[PDB]
Amino acid sequence: CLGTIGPVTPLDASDFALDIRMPGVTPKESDTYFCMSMRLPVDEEAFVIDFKPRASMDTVHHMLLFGCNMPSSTGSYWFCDEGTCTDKANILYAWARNAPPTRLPKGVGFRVGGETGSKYFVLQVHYGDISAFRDNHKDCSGVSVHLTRVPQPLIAGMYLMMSVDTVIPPGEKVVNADISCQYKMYPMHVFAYRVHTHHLGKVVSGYRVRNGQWTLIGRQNPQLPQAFYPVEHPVDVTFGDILAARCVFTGEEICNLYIMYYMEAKYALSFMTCTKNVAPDMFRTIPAEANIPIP
Ligand SMILES: [Cu+2]
Ligand SMILES: [Cu+2]
Ligand SMILES: [Cu+2]
Ligand SMILES: [Cu+2]
Repeated sequence: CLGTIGPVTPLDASDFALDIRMPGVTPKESDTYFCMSMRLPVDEEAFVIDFKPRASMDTVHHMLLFGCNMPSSTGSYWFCDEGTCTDKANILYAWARNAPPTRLPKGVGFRVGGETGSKYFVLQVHYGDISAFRDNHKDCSGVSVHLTRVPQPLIAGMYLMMSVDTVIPPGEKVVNADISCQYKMYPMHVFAYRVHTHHLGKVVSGYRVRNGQWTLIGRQNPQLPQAFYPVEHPVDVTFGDILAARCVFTGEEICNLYIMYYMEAKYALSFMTCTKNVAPDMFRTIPAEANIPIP
């Protein structure tokens, strides 16, 4: 794993690869999350245009890569339940064993560095079940990243919808957490999504609503591989639209929908969020499919 090629590998006059890999780490308990950081080598703005997972296709179940400015630690590596970043950890990439890859569409890149872009990458690697006879070989799992200083026409970002707090009342088998915001920027084109709960989430769905008509962004059971699922055909969201989501919870709290989009570079923002339910009555009209469980 260790056996080396430099952290930075120039590719042509304006592109370089960044190899982001665990520094020969040895998981000891099943189910461990290890984190590392890597500063961008350039101070000027640059664009992330591709990723390649380099996962121990023995023990690694999951990887996440975040962009942020303040990694939770300055150590060679650390344990993620002490944090990923102290500031907002902007998710850029997810990999899970046996999930579909989700690729950056051509002409799309995440904008990093420069004035307002992320200064660091933070890698999180989830090691699952190990054995107690493991020879303490080292693991250097991670991700290789393709960066260019060539301006991309389309800039990728994340629209994070979060529920802020419903409670699961006593005597409840089903609870809906609803989230909705108006959209008032230049168009975004949603091309992947990821859902996240901890309370036994049943199904999480996100929609664009335009003139009262709902268009599915994506729906998934939150209990399975939390990578990014591709949107069958990218959904454009424009000024006047409402983003809406419903998390369906069972008795026997947090619901996040991460919506990965691109925007025209001239008009792009790298992140947006909704933590409100501005149009709660609209949910009376929500498609029935939003309440159908995904076992
Ligand atoms: Cu995992
Ligand atoms: Cu969580
Ligand atoms: Cu709960
Ligand atoms: Cu089709």
